[PDB]
Amino acid sequence: MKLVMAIIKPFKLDEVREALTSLGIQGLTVSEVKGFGRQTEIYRGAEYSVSFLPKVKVEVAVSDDQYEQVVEAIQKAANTGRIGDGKIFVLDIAQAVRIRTGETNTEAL
Amino acid sequence: MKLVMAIIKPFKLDEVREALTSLGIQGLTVSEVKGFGRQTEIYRGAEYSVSFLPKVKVEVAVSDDQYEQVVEAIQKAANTGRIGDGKIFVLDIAQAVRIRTGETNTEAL
Amino acid sequence: MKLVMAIIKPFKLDEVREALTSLGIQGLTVSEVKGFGRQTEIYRGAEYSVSFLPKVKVEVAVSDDQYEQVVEAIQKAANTGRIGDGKIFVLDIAQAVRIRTGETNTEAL
Ligand SMILES: Nc1ncnc2c1ncn2[C@@H]1O[C@H](COP(=O)(O)OP(=O)(O)O)[C@@H](O)[C@H]1O
Ligand SMILES: Nc1ncnc2c1ncn2[C@@H]1O[C@H](COP(=O)(O)OP(=O)(O)O)[C@@H](O)[C@H]1O
Ligand SMILES: Nc1ncnc2c1ncn2[C@@H]1O[C@H](COP(=O)(O)OP(=O)(O)O)[C@@H](O)[C@H]1O
Repeated sequence: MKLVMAIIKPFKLDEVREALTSLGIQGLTVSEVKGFGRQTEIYRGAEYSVSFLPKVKVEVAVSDDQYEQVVEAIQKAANTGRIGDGKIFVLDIAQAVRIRTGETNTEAL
Repeated sequence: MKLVMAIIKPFKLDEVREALTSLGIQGLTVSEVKGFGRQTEIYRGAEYSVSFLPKVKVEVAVSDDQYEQVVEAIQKAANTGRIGDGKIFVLDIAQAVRIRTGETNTEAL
Repeated sequence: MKLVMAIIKPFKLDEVREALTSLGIQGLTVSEVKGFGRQTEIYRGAEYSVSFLPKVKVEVAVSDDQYEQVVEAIQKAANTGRIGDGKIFVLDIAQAVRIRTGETNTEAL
């Protein structure tokens, strides 16, 4: 099992969701985040960040047989070719549980 | 060390916290998230998500000796038996640091 | 590759960003979170959390050659020596992709 974590432009969320649904992946968790990457105001000694780049973090747990296709689908849907498109990170999941049923691992996803 | 990540119904957060406290686990980090799983409006070409399912993400770093009990306690407390109860994912933590002291690994948790 | 996840006091975010920039790390993702660690109101049977400790979660993907220095820089910048300074967790990243280009792994970071 893998956790696919994507940081994308907020306006690409619906396209990414659609691409994942077409793969049979409809369960995902979305977080609002602030990005720093490629305005500040100096107040009482230090530089203070006064503007931020909004991004969306998409997290989806998927099987080892699914993860490569999921990464590909997110990359293709979230791409603009312009700066700030974001990143996809894949991490290993050791164990999973479906809270409603107690089902575990692949059967929980 | 393990990172236990649970996505739960917001109204179950206090019950989950209480269950973890009873185990001697009081340190945890909570994020507000949006869930997609088991309303849209069509505007200028595409389907736009106009409603979301609020969920809470609970993240707690725990020792290898603790994680199984923690997963069990969260599952039991967050369960309703109804759709949308959520998921628990366990991931491996390679290293941990307590910022205040520089303590590492188990002694940081 | 490693994902360095730090939970810090919100007023330390700019100092942490500056320390990371000095290392040549400018890409990071920040989340607003609620902390529980070291007020409640009883309503209709149960204890309800009515106050929360705001924290910031900093997530930065870095190379195996960089991660130790990154952990050190965050710890030093975020430290006050007072309760609540927070935690740093390091997790393994299996794969990474830059959405704009399709670049992978170290070249994506
Ligand atoms: N190494 C990293 N770790 C964590 N988040 C990152 C990293 N690099 C980029 N990000 C996230 O991706 C966003 C885009 O990064 P940026 O360098 O601006 O564009 P690009 O990915 O096209 O080079 C950032 O705003 C940040 O949220
Ligand atoms: N594979 C997954 N990856 C990430 N988050 C998920 C996944 N499946 C479910 N979730 C999260 O759990 C919530 C509940 O999922 P859902 O399928 O609606 O109910 P159930 O878990 O009872 O089948 C979703 O709203 C989403 O936040
Ligand atoms: N085991 C843990 N897992 C996840 N988050 C934690 C853990 N311990 C602490 N935290 C986060 O770090 C914050 C500070 O923890 P606390 O125990 O209050 O102070 P200190 O880290 O100085 O002992 C908490 O509010 C919470 O957000």
